[PDB]
Amino acid sequence: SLDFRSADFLRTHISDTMAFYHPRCIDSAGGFFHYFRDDGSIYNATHRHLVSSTRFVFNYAMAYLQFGTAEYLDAVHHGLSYVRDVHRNPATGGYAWTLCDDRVEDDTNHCYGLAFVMLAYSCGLKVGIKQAREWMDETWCLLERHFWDAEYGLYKDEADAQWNFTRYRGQNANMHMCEAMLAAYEASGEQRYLERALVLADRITRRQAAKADGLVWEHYDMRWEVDWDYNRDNPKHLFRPWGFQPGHQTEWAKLLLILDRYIEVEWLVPVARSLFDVAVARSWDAVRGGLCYGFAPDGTICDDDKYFWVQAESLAAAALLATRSGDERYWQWYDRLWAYAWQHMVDHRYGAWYRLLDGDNRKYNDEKSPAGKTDYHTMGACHEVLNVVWT
Ligand SMILES: [Cl-]
Repeated sequence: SLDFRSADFLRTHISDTMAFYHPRCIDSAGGFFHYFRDDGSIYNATHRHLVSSTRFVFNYAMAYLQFGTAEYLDAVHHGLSYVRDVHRNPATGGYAWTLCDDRVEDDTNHCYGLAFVMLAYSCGLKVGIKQAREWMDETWCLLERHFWDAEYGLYKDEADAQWNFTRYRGQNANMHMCEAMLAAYEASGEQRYLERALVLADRITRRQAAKADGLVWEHYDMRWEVDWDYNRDNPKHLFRPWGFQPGHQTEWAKLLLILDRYIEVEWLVPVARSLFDVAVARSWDAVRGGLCYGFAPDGTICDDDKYFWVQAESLAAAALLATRSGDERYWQWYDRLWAYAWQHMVDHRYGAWYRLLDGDNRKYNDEKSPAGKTDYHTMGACHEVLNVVWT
C-alpha cells in the first residue's frame, strides 16, 4: 500500500537517510568521517577517501536544493574546503585518493576521483558558490591536459603523481564522468559539458557495447578492446569487479534518459531500453528478490550478493524509462525493486541502506557505510525520480 512513486515517499526517504548521517558525519577538524556502523557510530575516524569526501558534498547539496536547510548549505562549504585544502595538491593539480590523519596515503591520480571532484564542484555552483564555476574549468583543463584521449573519445583511467599512465582502460570512470558532465551542464549551462557527456555515452553504450554482445563490459586494453581477464582473480575489487555489472547497465540507461531530456537525438532511448531489459532479465532473483551483482559472458551469475547501489540505480532507470516510454512494465519494475529494497535493504531502525546482503538476503556484518558509501546512490536515485513525478 506504500506509494513508492509518490513525492511524499521519496522526500521522506531522503530525509530519513539524511537523519542517519547528519550531523554525526561532520568532522569539525576537517571534512567528514567516512566509516559508519549500522547504528551510526564511527569505526575509523582517521582514514579518508576522495570518493566519500566528494559524495558527501553531493548528499548535502542535493538535500539543500530539496529542503533549504541552512545546516546543509554549511556542510557543502565544509566539504568543499576539505576537497580543496586537504585532498588537492597545489603543485600538480591532482587529488589525494586516500588520506590518513590529513597525510597523503595514496597519491594515485584516478580519473574515477576526478569525475567525483567535477560532480562535487558542479553541486557547489548549483547551491550558489560562484567560484565553483572556475574550479570546474580548472578540473576540465586538468582532464584535457592529462586524461582525455581524443582519438578514442574517452578518458584514460589511472596515472601516478608525475602523470605516468597505466595501460588499463575502464568504462566506470567514463560512466561517472558522463554523470559529472551532465551535472556540470545543469549547473553552468556550458554546452561543452553536455556535448562531452554525449560523446562518452556514445562511445561506451554503442561502440564499446558492440564488442561485448550489446552490454557494457568494465575492462579494456589500451586500444579499447575488451580485457576479459582483468581482476578475474580479484573479482570483488570495489571499483573494478569482474563480470558484467547489471547495476552499470541500468545506471547507463538512466544517464541516457537524462541526456534525452537535454539533447534531441533518436538513439538514446532504444539503447537505454536494450541495456535495462537485458540487465534485469539476466540478474533479477525471481526466487529471493533483488538484482544480483554480476554475471559472466555466458549469462551465468558469478556474484549473487545484493548490493544497495544496484537496486537504487535500477529503480531510477525504471522510473525514467516508464515516464519517457509510457510502458507500464517499467513502473512494475520500479515497484518490485522498491518492494525488495524496502523489505531487505533499507534500515528501518537507524535509516540509510545496508551496503550488501548475501544471495539469501542475510547481512555480512554491521559495516553499513565504509569509505566510498555515503548513500549518494540511494538518495541520488530518489532525487532523480523526483524530476519526473509531481512534487
Ligand atoms: Cl553511495
